[PDB]
Amino acid sequence: PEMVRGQVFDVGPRYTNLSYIGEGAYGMVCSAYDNLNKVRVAIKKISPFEHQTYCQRTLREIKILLRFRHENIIGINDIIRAPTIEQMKDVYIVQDLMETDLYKLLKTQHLSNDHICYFLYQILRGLKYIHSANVLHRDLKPSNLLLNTTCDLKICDFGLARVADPDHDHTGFLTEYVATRWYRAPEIMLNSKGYTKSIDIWSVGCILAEMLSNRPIFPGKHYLDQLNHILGILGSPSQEDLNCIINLKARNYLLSLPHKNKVPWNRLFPNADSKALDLLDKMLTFNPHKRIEVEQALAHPYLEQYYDPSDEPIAEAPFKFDLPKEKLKELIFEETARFQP
Ligand SMILES: Nc1nc(-c2cccc(Br)c2)c2[nH]cnc2n1
Repeated sequence: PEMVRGQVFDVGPRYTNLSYIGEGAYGMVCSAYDNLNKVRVAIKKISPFEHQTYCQRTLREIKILLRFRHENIIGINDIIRAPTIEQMKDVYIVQDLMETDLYKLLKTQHLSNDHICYFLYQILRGLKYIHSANVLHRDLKPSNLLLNTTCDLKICDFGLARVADPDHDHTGFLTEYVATRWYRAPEIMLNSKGYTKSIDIWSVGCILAEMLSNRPIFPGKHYLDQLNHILGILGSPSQEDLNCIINLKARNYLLSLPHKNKVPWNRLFPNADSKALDLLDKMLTFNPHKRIEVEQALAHPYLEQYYDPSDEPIAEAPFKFDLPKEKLKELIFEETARFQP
C-alpha cells in the first residue's frame, strides 16, 4: 500500500499522487488524483474498530451522509475498505476537494458584507434540509464549514448528530456536554440535553458574530467559563425567561448573580449591516423557545437577495427514530457495501 508520513494510506489504484493535507477529527486527510473522474479529491482515513464509541460516531457519519443529498452538505463520493469484514481495519471516505474552511478563512481574511450574507444563506439552506430530516447536527462551528474556490459552502461531519427528541430534552444543572464550547447554547449548562433544533440555531448565531469581527463572540476558557461570557453580553435573563426554567439548581444559580446589562450589538459591531444585527439578536436569544427557527431565519430581510423557498429543498426521507463494537463493525460493513468493488 501507499504510505504517507510513515503510515498506511491504502486507497488503491483508482486514487494516486497523494498529498498530505493534515489531521482531522478522524485522523489523516490527504488529497489524491481520481483516475476515473479525472479530478483531485479529498480522502479521510478512519480507524474506529477497537472502540465502541468510535464505531458509533463512524456509523452516524456514514449513514447520515449517504442518505442526504443537498448542495450545501458535503456528502460522500466513494468509500474504500477491504473486501471482507475480517480484513477490514480502516475505512477511507472520498469527498469533493475544497479550498479551505471557515476557521482558516477567518484567521486571515476580512469578509465583505456580501460574503457574510452569502455564507449565512448557504449555512441556513443546508440546515433547513438537515432539520427537515428530523436531525440535529450538534457540532456546527467554522471548521465544519468547507468552501471551494468559488465560495460554495458545504456543511460537514455528522458524527455527533442525533435524531431530534424535544419531549426528552430536560435534565439537570451542569451535567451536559454537547457541541464545541464556544458554540454551545446557554441551556446546555442549565437544563438541556441538546435534543432540540434550537441547539443548532445558537451555533449559527455564534458563527454569524464571528464572521462580523473575525473573533469568537463567547470565548470561554473552559466548560464552566462559557456561561460567564454569554451572560456578560446578553445581560441578566428576564423573570419570564427564568420562569421557563423549572429546575431549582439552575434557576437559583441565575438568581444568585448580580445584575448584568445587555451590551448592544451595534456597539460590539459598529460596521455591521443593521439587518444582520437584527437577525443575530434573534439567533442569540437566551430562551430557546423564543429563539428563531431555520425557516424564519431564511425569510429575514437580511437574506432577501437570496431567499426562495421553492429552491430551499427538504428531505424526502426523515429519520423517524448498547451495541457492541462487533455489531457496529458489521453495520459499517453493510452500509459501505454499495461501493464495492
Ligand atoms: N481541502 C479539503 N480538506 C478537507 C478536510 C476536512 C477536515 C479536516 C481536514 Br485536515 C481536511 C476536506 N473534506 C472534504 N473535502 C475537503 N477538502
